Amino acid sequence: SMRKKIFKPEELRQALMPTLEALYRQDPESLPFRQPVDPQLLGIPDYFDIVKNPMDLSTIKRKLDTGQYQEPWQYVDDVWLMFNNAWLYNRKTSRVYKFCSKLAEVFEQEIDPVMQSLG
Ligand SMILES: CCc1c(C(=O)NCc2c(O)ccc3cccc(O)c23)[nH]c(C)c1C(C)=O
Repeated sequence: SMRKKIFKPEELRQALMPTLEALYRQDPESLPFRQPVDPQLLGIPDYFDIVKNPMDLSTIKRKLDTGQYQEPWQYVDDVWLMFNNAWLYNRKTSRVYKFCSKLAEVFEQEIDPVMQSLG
Protein backbone atom coordinates (compact mmCIF):
# COMPACT_ATOMS: atom_id res chain seq x y z
CA SER A 1 0.00 0.00 0.00
CA MET A 2 1.01 3.64 -0.44
CA ARG A 3 -0.88 4.81 2.68
CA LYS A 4 1.04 3.45 5.66
CA LYS A 5 -1.35 2.96 8.58
CA ILE A 6 -0.39 5.04 11.61
CA PHE A 7 0.15 3.07 14.82
CA LYS A 8 -0.09 4.63 18.26
CA PRO A 9 2.82 3.80 20.60
CA GLU A 10 0.62 2.01 23.15
CA GLU A 11 -1.14 0.04 20.40
CA LEU A 12 2.24 -1.31 19.29
CA ARG A 13 3.28 -1.95 22.89
CA GLN A 14 0.11 -3.85 23.81
CA ALA A 15 0.21 -5.92 20.61
CA LEU A 16 3.94 -6.65 20.38
CA MET A 17 5.18 -6.92 23.98
CA PRO A 18 3.49 -10.35 24.48
CA THR A 19 5.56 -11.68 21.56
CA LEU A 20 8.74 -10.33 23.16
CA GLU A 21 7.67 -11.87 26.47
CA ALA A 22 7.21 -15.21 24.69
CA LEU A 23 10.89 -15.08 23.70
CA TYR A 24 11.98 -14.11 27.23
CA ARG A 25 10.03 -17.07 28.63
CA GLN A 26 12.17 -19.55 26.69
CA ASP A 27 14.65 -20.84 29.27
CA PRO A 28 17.55 -21.54 28.73
CA GLU A 29 17.15 -20.54 25.09
CA SER A 30 16.72 -16.80 25.68
CA LEU A 31 19.51 -16.44 28.26
CA PRO A 32 22.25 -15.47 25.74
CA PHE A 33 19.90 -12.89 24.17
CA ARG A 34 18.64 -10.98 27.23
CA GLN A 35 21.54 -8.48 27.13
CA PRO A 36 23.89 -7.07 24.50
CA VAL A 37 26.86 -9.22 23.60
CA ASP A 38 29.89 -7.97 25.54
CA PRO A 39 32.85 -9.25 23.45
CA GLN A 40 35.40 -8.33 26.12
CA LEU A 41 33.55 -10.10 28.93
CA LEU A 42 32.82 -13.10 26.69
CA GLY A 43 36.39 -13.35 25.37
CA ILE A 44 35.39 -12.99 21.71
CA PRO A 45 37.14 -9.80 20.51
CA ASP A 46 36.38 -10.60 16.86
CA TYR A 47 32.62 -10.17 17.39
CA PHE A 48 32.25 -6.60 16.11
CA ASP A 49 34.43 -7.44 13.10
CA ILE A 50 31.70 -9.88 12.03
CA VAL A 51 28.47 -8.42 13.47
CA LYS A 52 28.13 -4.82 12.29
CA ASN A 53 24.68 -4.06 13.81
CA PRO A 54 24.26 -5.78 17.18
CA MET A 55 20.78 -6.37 18.59
CA ASP A 56 19.37 -8.17 21.62
CA LEU A 57 16.14 -8.59 23.56
CA SER A 58 16.87 -5.82 26.08
CA THR A 59 17.45 -3.30 23.30
CA ILE A 60 14.20 -4.27 21.56
CA LYS A 61 12.33 -4.02 24.87
CA ARG A 62 13.75 -0.53 25.43
CA LYS A 63 12.77 0.51 21.90
CA LEU A 64 9.21 -0.73 22.48
CA ASP A 65 9.04 1.13 25.81
CA THR A 66 10.31 4.41 24.31
CA GLY A 67 8.17 4.58 21.17
CA GLN A 68 11.07 3.99 18.80
CA TYR A 69 8.97 1.75 16.54
CA GLN A 70 6.45 3.56 14.33
CA GLU A 71 5.09 0.39 12.71
CA PRO A 72 5.28 -3.33 13.53
CA TRP A 73 7.64 -4.26 10.68
CA GLN A 74 10.43 -2.27 12.34
CA TYR A 75 10.02 -4.41 15.45
CA VAL A 76 10.04 -7.62 13.37
CA ASP A 77 13.18 -6.39 11.58
CA ASP A 78 15.05 -5.90 14.87
CA VAL A 79 14.10 -9.35 16.14
CA TRP A 80 15.25 -10.86 12.86
CA LEU A 81 18.46 -8.81 13.04
CA MET A 82 19.15 -10.48 16.41
CA PHE A 83 18.53 -13.92 14.89
CA ASN A 84 20.58 -13.32 11.75
CA ASN A 85 23.47 -11.99 13.85
CA ALA A 86 23.58 -15.16 15.95
CA TRP A 87 23.29 -17.45 12.91
CA LEU A 88 26.11 -15.53 11.21
CA TYR A 89 28.64 -15.51 14.03
CA ASN A 90 28.12 -18.77 15.86
CA ARG A 91 29.05 -22.25 14.75
CA LYS A 92 26.10 -24.48 13.94
CA THR A 93 27.04 -26.85 16.80
CA SER A 94 27.05 -24.09 19.44
CA ARG A 95 24.39 -23.57 22.10
CA VAL A 96 23.77 -19.96 21.06
CA TYR A 97 23.13 -21.06 17.47
CA LYS A 98 20.69 -23.81 18.42
CA PHE A 99 19.05 -21.55 21.01
CA CYS A 100 18.63 -18.92 18.30
CA SER A 101 16.93 -21.49 16.06
CA LYS A 102 14.43 -22.26 18.84
CA LEU A 103 13.67 -18.57 19.46
CA ALA A 104 13.06 -18.06 15.73
CA GLU A 105 10.56 -20.94 15.73
CA VAL A 106 8.72 -19.45 18.72
CA PHE A 107 8.76 -15.91 17.32
CA GLU A 108 7.38 -17.03 13.95
CA GLN A 109 4.48 -18.74 15.71
CA GLU A 110 3.64 -15.82 18.01
CA ILE A 111 4.07 -12.93 15.56
CA ASP A 112 1.73 -14.23 12.84
CA PRO A 113 -1.66 -13.76 14.59
CA VAL A 114 -0.43 -10.47 16.04
CA MET A 115 0.40 -9.01 12.63
CA GLN A 116 -3.04 -10.09 11.44
CA SER A 117 -4.62 -8.27 14.39
CA LEU A 118 -2.66 -5.09 13.58
CA GLY A 119 -3.64 -5.13 9.89
C1 LIG B 1 28.59 -16.87 22.62
C2 LIG B 1 28.51 -15.45 23.12
C3 LIG B 1 27.10 -14.92 22.92
C4 LIG B 1 26.06 -14.69 23.96
C5 LIG B 1 26.25 -14.92 25.42
O1 LIG B 1 25.63 -14.15 26.15
N1 LIG B 1 27.01 -15.89 25.91
C6 LIG B 1 27.08 -16.14 27.35
C7 LIG B 1 25.88 -16.95 27.80
C8 LIG B 1 25.07 -16.34 28.74
O2 LIG B 1 25.39 -15.09 29.20
C9 LIG B 1 23.94 -16.97 29.25
C10 LIG B 1 23.61 -18.23 28.79
C11 LIG B 1 24.41 -18.86 27.85
C12 LIG B 1 24.02 -20.13 27.44
C13 LIG B 1 24.76 -20.82 26.49
C14 LIG B 1 25.90 -20.23 25.97
C15 LIG B 1 26.31 -18.96 26.37
O3 LIG B 1 27.45 -18.51 25.78
C16 LIG B 1 25.56 -18.25 27.32
N2 LIG B 1 24.93 -14.22 23.40
C17 LIG B 1 25.02 -14.09 22.06
C18 LIG B 1 23.91 -13.59 21.18
C19 LIG B 1 26.39 -14.53 21.67
C20 LIG B 1 26.87 -14.51 20.25
C21 LIG B 1 28.34 -14.41 19.95
O4 LIG B 1 26.06 -14.53 19.33
